[PDB]
Amino acid sequence: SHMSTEVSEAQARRAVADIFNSTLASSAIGAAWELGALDELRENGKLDVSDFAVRHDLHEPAVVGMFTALASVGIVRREGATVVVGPYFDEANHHRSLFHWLNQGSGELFRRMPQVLPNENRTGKFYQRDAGAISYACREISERYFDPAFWAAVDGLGYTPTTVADLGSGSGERLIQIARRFPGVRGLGVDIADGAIAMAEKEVAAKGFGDQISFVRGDARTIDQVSARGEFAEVDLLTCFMMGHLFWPRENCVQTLRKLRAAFPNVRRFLLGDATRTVGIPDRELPVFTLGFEFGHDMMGVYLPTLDEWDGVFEEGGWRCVKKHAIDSLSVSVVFELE
Amino acid sequence: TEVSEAQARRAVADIFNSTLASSAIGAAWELGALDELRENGKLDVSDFAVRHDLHEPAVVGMFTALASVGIVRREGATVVVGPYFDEANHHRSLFHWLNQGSGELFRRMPQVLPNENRTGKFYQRDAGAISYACREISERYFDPAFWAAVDGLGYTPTTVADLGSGSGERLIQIARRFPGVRGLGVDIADGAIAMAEKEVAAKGFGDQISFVRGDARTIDQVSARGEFAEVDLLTCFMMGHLFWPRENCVQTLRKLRAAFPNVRRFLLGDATRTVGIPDRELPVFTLGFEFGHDMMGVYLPTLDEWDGVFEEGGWRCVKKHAIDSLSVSVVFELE
Ligand SMILES: Nc1ncnc2c1ncn2[C@@H]1O[C@H](CSCC[C@H](N)C(=O)O)[C@@H](O)[C@H]1O
Ligand SMILES: Nc1ncnc2c1ncn2[C@@H]1O[C@H](CSCC[C@H](N)C(=O)O)[C@@H](O)[C@H]1O
Ligand SMILES: C[C@@H](C(=O)C(=O)O)c1ccccc1
Ligand SMILES: C[C@@H](C(=O)C(=O)O)c1ccccc1
Ligand SMILES: O=C(O)[C@H](O)Cc1ccccc1
Ligand SMILES: O=C(O)[C@H](O)Cc1ccccc1
Ligand SMILES: [Ca+2]
Ligand SMILES: [Ca+2]
Ligand SMILES: [Ca+2]
Ligand SMILES: [Ca+2]
Ligand SMILES: [Fe+3]
Ligand SMILES: [Fe+3]
Repeated sequence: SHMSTEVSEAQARRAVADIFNSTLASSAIGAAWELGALDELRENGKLDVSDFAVRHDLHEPAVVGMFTALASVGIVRREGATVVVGPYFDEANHHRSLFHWLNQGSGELFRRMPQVLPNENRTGKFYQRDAGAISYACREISERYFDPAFWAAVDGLGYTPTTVADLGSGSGERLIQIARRFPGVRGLGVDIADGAIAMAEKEVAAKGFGDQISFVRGDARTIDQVSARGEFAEVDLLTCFMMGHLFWPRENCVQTLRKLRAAFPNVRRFLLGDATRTVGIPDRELPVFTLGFEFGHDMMGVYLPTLDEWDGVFEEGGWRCVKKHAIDSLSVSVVFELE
Repeated sequence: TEVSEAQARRAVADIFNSTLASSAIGAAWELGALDELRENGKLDVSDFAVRHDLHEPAVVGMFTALASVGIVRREGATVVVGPYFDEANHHRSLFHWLNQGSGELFRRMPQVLPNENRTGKFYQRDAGAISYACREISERYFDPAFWAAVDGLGYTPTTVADLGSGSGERLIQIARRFPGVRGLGVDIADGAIAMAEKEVAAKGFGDQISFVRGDARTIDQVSARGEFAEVDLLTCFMMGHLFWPRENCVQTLRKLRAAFPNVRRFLLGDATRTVGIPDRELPVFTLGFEFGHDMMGVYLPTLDEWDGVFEEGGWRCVKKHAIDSLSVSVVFELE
């Protein structure tokens, strides 16, 4: 019962006010997550704003602002000095990493819409995002949205692996969680990013897997041109989550898939997981993330393959898709079990 | 408090999408799209992208964000104004302010709230962007009350001073209305001064209107060549809250009094902090203005606070105008 074309002035005032306050609420979701407040509310159901502000050493006027923003749209409810969870808390909290990703992570790009859209401006470094904030968001995105299907695919391997290479390894939590499932297994993360190596080795060292899991720097689209080559022969499980769309355009994907095939010829299973572009979803029925993901990629000039485009690329890439998993529900996201 | 799981999905999806809508409104305003939709009721994105030399897929995204909350509707490459177009287009400059102007502040909420961080230049805003939005906010929301106040001055100014002069447009319009008038702008920012000097010169007012770099809070320290004595009309719009806290405001009001001994009327327009509006009934702007200033550590007075400060500050409020409707905003006529 949504799509009217004609409304009262009163309705339009309220609607436009809501969009405005949604913006502040949106940013506040990610911030309340990162400052601990969404967790207190999840656990205790309620909190005392002054008490919260003191405990965490926060400027209280601004802390009232954050909660009022959440409350302007029903995520929480304010009662005197108390904030309780509101009718929309669970959903918002479930998707809190997506909001963080939108604001804290990608705000700078969406803010500069008017500078970024002009063609004369689109070369070299023409936008900025917060790498550390994205990383922070993508850690929970990976867990909350991709783990079930990732683990489901690991359960369906039909063999117990021995050496697992992970493309776009970032934090290293993927490899680490593998280590624990398959006691003896060794691992080899790969990034095109320097602070991913360090953050990982530190986190690896921090959990007792230093002796096994090592890392490397290299663009995974040209993995043959990476000095770790020699060890790629012993690897019997490849993985690649939240970065496959970078392999594109199509022809560069084909190439990259082919080159990966040769560089890892002992790989039995290759688990590939990513979000895809949607098609034909109606403007007023777009779910969370979809618009953010697609629109931001369109602004960065980065290509986003639809799900069909992935499907029709694997053969030529030198791979066969033997199982496919739908993600709940990070737009249209998928896990492919390739071999 | 009780809703279905599907209502909840939809509402959270709307909040997410609104974020991108909010940002798009300011972009669309800036890039010509809203003006083009006011006139023709429609627009073609291919046509549009081309005319403006913009990356069309990003242009489609922009319009899909606005379509996603009913500001416009899409019919293939044909955008038609939506059910909320008039209201959104009306407040476009407020959305601009929120996102393009003040986006970096609200983005860094996690870094900006911890007291430890609250020293130095702990936040950032886009001066160019903000300035760009305040031009329209000034004209769209304050002008009616502003010109009503000028009509009922009870005299005709000979020399006007404008505090936080910005673009210089207020002084230009004053000169258009009163052709013999001398004009004087104080702004604390070299960039405003330079821009205003430009515009004033370009338009042919270089003789009448001139500018000095200054902090209106300590107006008593601004050299100005003795010209403050000749001023008989004082204007100050959209910066008065920076006089606060209260003891500072009383002081700044006494110093304005003294620096401008021949001012007959002092016209002061600002938005104020509201009280007791229920969370789910906040109108546009109110939350962003208040929340942002709390984040920046800047005091925002209520209207009653303003009313209660004038006497101790050396002035008598003789006329008050309500503004429609930029949160609770007002123009005071002081003497
Ligand atoms: N072409 C490329 N080659 C190697 N690494 C890349 C890359 N493009 C992006 N990356 C890296 O991939 C990571 C994206 S986030 C990775 C999430 C991780 N797979 C997880 O689910 O926990 C970042 O660390 C980024 O630096
Ligand atoms: N202490 C201070 N003294 C003088 N100007 C100040 C100030 N603090 C901020 N400003 C200026 O006040 C302006 C806010 S924008 C308002 C512009 C103008 N009053 C108008 O009606 O359109 C900016 O130009 C800023 O540089
Ligand atoms: C990492 C992020 C992404 O592509 C981006 O931030 O550009 C992403 C990828 C896939 C699913 C969710 C988020
Ligand atoms: C200039 C702006 C403001 O306070 C700010 O940008 O910080 C403002 C003041 C008063 C009414 C509307 C906007
Ligand atoms: O082509 C597809 O639809 C998927 O890429 C993989 C798949 C194919 C056939 C049977 C199962 C999975
Ligand atoms: O105190 C007030 O109410 C206003 O600040 C000024 C005013 C007072 C009386 C008559 C008109 C205006
Ligand atoms: Ca298919
Ligand atoms: Ca000074
Ligand atoms: Ca002087
Ligand atoms: Ca009063
Ligand atoms: Fe991406
Ligand atoms: Fe201000």
